[PDB]
Amino acid sequence: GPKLEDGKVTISFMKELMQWYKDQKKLHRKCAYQILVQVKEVLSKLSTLVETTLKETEKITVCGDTHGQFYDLLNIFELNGLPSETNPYIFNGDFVDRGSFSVEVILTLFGFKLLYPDHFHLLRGNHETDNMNQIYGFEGEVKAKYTAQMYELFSEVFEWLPLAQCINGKVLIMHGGLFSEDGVTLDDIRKIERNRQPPDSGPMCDLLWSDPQPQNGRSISKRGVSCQFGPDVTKAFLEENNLDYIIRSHEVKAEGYEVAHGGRCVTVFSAPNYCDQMGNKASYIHLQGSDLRPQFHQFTAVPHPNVKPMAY
Ligand SMILES: O=C(O)c1nn[nH]c1-c1ccccc1
Ligand SMILES: [Mn+2]
Ligand SMILES: [Mn+2]
Repeated sequence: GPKLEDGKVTISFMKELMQWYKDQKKLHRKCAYQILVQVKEVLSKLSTLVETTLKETEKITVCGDTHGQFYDLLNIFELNGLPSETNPYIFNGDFVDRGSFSVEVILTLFGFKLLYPDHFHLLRGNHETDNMNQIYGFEGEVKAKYTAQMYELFSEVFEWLPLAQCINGKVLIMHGGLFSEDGVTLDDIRKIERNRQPPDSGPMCDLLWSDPQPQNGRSISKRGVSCQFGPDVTKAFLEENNLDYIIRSHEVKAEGYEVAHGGRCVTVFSAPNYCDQMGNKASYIHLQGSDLRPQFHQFTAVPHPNVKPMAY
């Protein structure tokens, strides 16, 4: 079984872990525990807004929702290469729920965050919250594989996940989207005290829950919290904060991505054939320091073991 080397994640352990998980085996509770406490410490020290500089020769890969589709997560790393200092990643929330290999996804992602803390980035989604985990399978999965106490620890680690990432002061990445009120700025995002369950309304809620709409202005959300926001909302926010565009995730898309609001609101979704039912393609994005324009890479689902969606 995979073991830490002097209580630390190594590239060797991560390879063993991914193979262990491919073969439907469980990471020992002590190792899971250690990954969680160590990554909690890493994440707790980060700003709510992660601000990353991408030099002219450097690239980054942005992935959207993964939703416990562990075998598709491995496929991303086979198509795009494993994470490293020279192949950095952002995973933009919704790692868990729906898919029945959520534990394997999230421990794999936290492992890589510990191995490459400055080059492997995790942003919180609305599915990294208690109400979602309780309904949509992650709580059950953690209780089935480990204990109720292990779940409380996951919840507490999720609370320290940052809420957005800004690349070169120009691309802003969040899970959900923009805001239900006008005049919200990067300063406000930086100052969100994020170690909690999201409020019923406010900036923290919007970052996890909001959705673009084609028509101008805002609308009440079909989801019951946050809002739908139009092209004029995006345009104004970006002009006021000196940004080029936003990358969001949150929603399933048939092509794995959507380019909305005149090129200014991009969706990226990385869970192909969502819940073994939707038949959508997935995508990941490349960005370069010399060119911040998104390059999309589409991909289709790979086989996984016979465990149905939402089993837990
Ligand atoms: O479940 C999903 O696909 C999802 N991804 N982001 N938000 C949701 C969601 C949350 C609550 C109810 C329905 C969908
Ligand atoms: Mn979501
Ligand atoms: Mn989602």
